[PDB]
Amino acid sequence: QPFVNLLSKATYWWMNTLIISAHRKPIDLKAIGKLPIAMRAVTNYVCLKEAYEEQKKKAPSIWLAMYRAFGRPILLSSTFRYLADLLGFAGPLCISGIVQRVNESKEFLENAHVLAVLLFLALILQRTFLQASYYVTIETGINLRGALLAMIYNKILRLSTSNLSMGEMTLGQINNLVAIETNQLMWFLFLCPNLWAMPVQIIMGVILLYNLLGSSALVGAAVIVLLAPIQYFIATKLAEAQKSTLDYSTERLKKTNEILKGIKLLKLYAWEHIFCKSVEETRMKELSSLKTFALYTSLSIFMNAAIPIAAVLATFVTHAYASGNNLKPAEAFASLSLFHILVTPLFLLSTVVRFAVKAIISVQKLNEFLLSDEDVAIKVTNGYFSWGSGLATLSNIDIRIPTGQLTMIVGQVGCGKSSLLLAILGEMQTLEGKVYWNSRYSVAYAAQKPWLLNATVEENITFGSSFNRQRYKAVTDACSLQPDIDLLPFGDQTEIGERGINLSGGQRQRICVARALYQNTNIVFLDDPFSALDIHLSDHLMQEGILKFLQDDKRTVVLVTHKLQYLTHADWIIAMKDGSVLREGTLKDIQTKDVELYEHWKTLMNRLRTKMPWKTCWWYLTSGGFFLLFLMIFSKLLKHSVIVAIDYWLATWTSEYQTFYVAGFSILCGAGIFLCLVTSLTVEWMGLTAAKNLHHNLLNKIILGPIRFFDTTPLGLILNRFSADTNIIDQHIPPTLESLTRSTLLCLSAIGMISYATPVFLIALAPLGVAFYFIQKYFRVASKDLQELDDSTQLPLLCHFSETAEGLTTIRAFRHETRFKQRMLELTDTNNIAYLFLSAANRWLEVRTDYLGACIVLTASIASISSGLVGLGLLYALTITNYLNWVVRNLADLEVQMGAVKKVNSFLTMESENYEGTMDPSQVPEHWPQEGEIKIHDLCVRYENNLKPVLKHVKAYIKPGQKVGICGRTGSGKSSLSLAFFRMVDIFDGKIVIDGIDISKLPLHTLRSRLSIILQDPILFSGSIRFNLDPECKCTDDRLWEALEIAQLKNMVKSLPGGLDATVTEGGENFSVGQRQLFCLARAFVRKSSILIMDEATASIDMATENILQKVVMTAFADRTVVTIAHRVHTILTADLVIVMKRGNILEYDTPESLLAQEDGVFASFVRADM
Ligand SMILES: CCOc1cc(CC(=O)N[C@@H](CC(C)C)c2ccccc2N2CCCCC2)ccc1C(=O)O
Ligand SMILES: Nc1ncnc2c1ncn2[C@@H]1O[C@H](COP(=O)(O)OP(=O)(O)OP(=O)(O)O)[C@@H](O)[C@H]1O
Ligand SMILES: Nc1ncnc2c1ncn2[C@@H]1O[C@H](COP(=O)(O)OP(=O)(O)O)[C@@H](O)[C@H]1O
Ligand SMILES: [Mg+2]
Ligand SMILES: [Mg+2]
Repeated sequence: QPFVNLLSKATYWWMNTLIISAHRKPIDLKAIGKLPIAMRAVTNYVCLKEAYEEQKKKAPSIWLAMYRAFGRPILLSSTFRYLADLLGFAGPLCISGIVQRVNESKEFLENAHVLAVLLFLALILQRTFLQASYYVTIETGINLRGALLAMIYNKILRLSTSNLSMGEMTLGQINNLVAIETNQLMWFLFLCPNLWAMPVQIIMGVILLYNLLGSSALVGAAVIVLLAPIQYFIATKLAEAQKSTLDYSTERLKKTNEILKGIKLLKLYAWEHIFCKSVEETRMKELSSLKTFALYTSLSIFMNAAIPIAAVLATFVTHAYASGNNLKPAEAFASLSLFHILVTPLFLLSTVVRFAVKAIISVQKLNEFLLSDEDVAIKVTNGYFSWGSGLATLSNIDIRIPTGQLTMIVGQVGCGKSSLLLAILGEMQTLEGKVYWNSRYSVAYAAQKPWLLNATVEENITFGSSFNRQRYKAVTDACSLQPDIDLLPFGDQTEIGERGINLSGGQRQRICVARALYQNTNIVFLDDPFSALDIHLSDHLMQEGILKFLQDDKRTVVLVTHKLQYLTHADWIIAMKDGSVLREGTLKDIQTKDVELYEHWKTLMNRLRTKMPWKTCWWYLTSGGFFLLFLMIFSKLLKHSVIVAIDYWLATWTSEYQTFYVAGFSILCGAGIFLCLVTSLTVEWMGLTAAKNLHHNLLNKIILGPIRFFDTTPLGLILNRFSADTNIIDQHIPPTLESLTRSTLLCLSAIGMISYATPVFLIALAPLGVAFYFIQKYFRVASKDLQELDDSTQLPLLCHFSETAEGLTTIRAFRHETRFKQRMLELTDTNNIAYLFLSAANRWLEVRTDYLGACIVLTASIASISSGLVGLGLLYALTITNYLNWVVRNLADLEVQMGAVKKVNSFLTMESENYEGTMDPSQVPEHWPQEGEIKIHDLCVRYENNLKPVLKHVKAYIKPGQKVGICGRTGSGKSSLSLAFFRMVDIFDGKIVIDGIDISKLPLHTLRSRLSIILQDPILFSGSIRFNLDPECKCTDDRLWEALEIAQLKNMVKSLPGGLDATVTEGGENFSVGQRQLFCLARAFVRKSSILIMDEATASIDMATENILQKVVMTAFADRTVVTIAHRVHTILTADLVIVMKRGNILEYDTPESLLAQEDGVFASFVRADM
């Protein structure tokens, strides 16, 4: 009975139920059993950590720990591999025996049928052992992958966060370790038994070949063995080319992500075309590298499929012209079978050695990484904290935060404000002075830089807490997100953060503040919650979010803002400057003790089944051009015909049992070499052409789309169309298609030859055909499904790792390390289950196909028994066993990847906007905004069809060169009205007349080129400062410098390294918010347009900076007309005409003095609120 369990485990019957069935119902993690307690990431991690700790006590090297953790399975797998290899070497011997016995006490052992039965049994045993080895090694490799992921995740949680240690590039290295390093180490562990087996297989094969064919065997073995060093050389060249391609791909991906993450600015500036051209240039560089890589892949395939032919040629010619006897058929076919046996190990030994080198470097990298550095609410005495480099960033720190009372700390930009919080949390290094709390309890913390979980908004706000409707609603209302969440595609469940629907900086800050408030933890550390928020939003938030909501819960609050106007509410105040606290006390106490501090603060105030998708497959094939497809298919057909002809020529030559045969064989070998060369070249060329043709139009169409598409569709899918799908099309498909074609042709040729040799074989072909059809049918669905699960469950794993390495401070301030560890384990287990069952399906198919092939070998042999043709048939029967499962697996992979091609193709057909317009090209003036006049008539605007009109028949006219400022409550249509001039939002009724031309009829690019707009949150694109100032590069440097002076950034630019070409980090992160805003103003200036639209430009600007910016703008653009959306009404007091928007209506339209004249005026009330 237990032998039945052993057979079930050897034949992977334990998964037949989930393969034969579960094609009707898709395979889901519910269907797949949870991982056995033995293989869970927890157990593997504890084992590997125990081994590593034993080593560390002995000291530690990761290799010895890995051995002590996963030796026994690897020894078992190597034993299985050796048994499989030895049994497999019984093929050629059996063929030789059968052939010799045919056509005319150990007598029984010589009987032909006995040899046939022995061959069949040996084949089934070899395949069973080989697949058992594969599965044991795969299982051990996946266990190791789980352990390593858990280990590096624990290290990530225990990181240091100092910029000396972590800096900014370290996150990239951490993501690399989680993604590529661990996978490469896992794959080395997958393939390691090859290092044990392949050299021994080569040795045994060459020994048998010598025993069969004297010195000719030595000659052939030398020629063949020359295939290992050549393969290693070509593999090195391929690795170099693929590293270059990877670098160019990462560059292109960063450029694309920048383009489609700030698409609104590009479209408004009409820069989309320039950035797309730059991305296309990077694509051309990537395609040059990819063409080199494809050329070397073609040469690798050529060598793989040719050097064996040259070796056979040398062996047999040397035997013919050296060996006295002729070529007995048995010897010839045994030699051919041995060469077929040795072709795979030699072509793969170079790959396993390269994998071993990559694993050694990966383990060195991991070893390097693991050593990376690591009434009174709170009391600090003689605090002295350092970031790690030994320099005392904070000195003489002594604070006392009252419990249950609001505390605010104030200082200059860069006065040890944000660092003090991290020091309190322990992230900093405590040189001297202990910190004593009421060991620490969880403390809610909203980092200065907002951090967002990729999960939905509801999850981010809740953040692992007991979802309570009342508290959730109260927080969301206090945070002013109730209408903003409704705006997003899903009211309460839309994706957020990287790889989700992008949000404005204000929205991110609001989400983070909501998360901090929602938690029940008593201590709360808020760091610049108002920086991104508008003035109205901040006022609303503090009026009740801080003063009411928190005080209702009697929670200690530590708010870090430079907005002094709210100091009146502070119960305790701490002044920090130059890393030292000026004083700590109440407002009145501080003022009495420090009159100078009060004066400084006042001055600062200044006041069901899915079939194979043939259609997409055919479209991909024809993408290269019908001629290229015809050349590929015809060349492959001719190549395989010539190879079969070589084998048949050998068969006839043996049956003859000489100079006339030598010449024929040599000529056919030459033809085979040439046709292999041609076939490889053509297939790779078709692959390259298809990749280029798809990607070019893909990117062009995506950029040409409409804004709402980016507004709703998550950025994850859009950027996945370029990151993974294009990678698949460029690299994975062409190889898979080539493998499929070659394997199908070889299988068909073998079937044909076997049938020709023994036409009776066709009788047994039918049951074998049916069995193969059923195996193909069931596997091609089970695989597809399991790969779907693997990818869909591997996305969240890397998302979790990335979002953990990001915002360590939040994780360790909430003290939610354990919960995140548990989630990491629960995700890595799921991913490993999916991958493990994918490999189990592969083993299932391989074993069933190997038994099918063993049946084929048995039937072909039995037919042959009842003179060289028998040997030829047996040889091809043996090769069918090798090639059948590869046909099936390549077909499955081709289907899966053509799915990605289909996705890209569907994205290739998308809506757009009528850039052409209708106005006469000659009609437009040379300088259209010459006068700058603006006139409107009953304008009506709606963001999307069937939605509520944002603007309600607003009618307005601006005289040339006038200056008008617009204000109003949030969601009153200010931003939409500003964007109206650019037709970023559809207009139902009314029109906008500028310079006597209705914009509606103008070409979109022409309209959006001659207008200058400054968004609320400034975004600056990576590249040179010149590039940001004018990508078209059509401005003399003098204009750039004049603009920089106008922006007041001339001094900073001069201080820049290159001055005029200083490097700019992605998104303008290099500079400050004020510097970025000034640079955006300069960007607007260079356009030399007469109309400027400032949509809440100075939201993050300070009072003095805002005033100086406004005055310099007015002086510089005195002639030009400007429309400004006022962040604060006080900024637009000196305006020619004032407009206030309320619920999409311009209630007030008159001069600022006239508007202020009205009693209880809305604007007048706003001014009082600001004051
Ligand atoms: C994730 C599973 O991956 C496997 C992993 C294994 C373990 C293994 O010794 N591979 C040998 C192949 C054998 C036939 C020589 C090998 C060696 C060098 C380079 C690639 C490869 N192989 C890479 C995978 C498939 C192509 C040849 C077996 C089989 C598989 C499999 O696909 O089922
Ligand atoms: N994590 C860090 N890595 C490297 N240098 C740091 C780090 N944190 C602080 N510093 C340096 O130590 C000093 C203290 O920073 P401080 O607390 O003043 O930042 P902050 O000005 O409060 O934050 P922000 O300017 O974003 O409001 C600064 O001069 C800063 O450059
Ligand atoms: N992308 C969008 N899709 C649909 N409606 C939008 C979109 N953006 C804004 N709105 C709607 O337009 C109104 C005004 O928004 P907006 O002009 O952006 O802010 P403001 O009120 O500051 O002008 C809001 O009530 C909002 O619901
Ligand atoms: Mg800060
Ligand atoms: Mg707005």
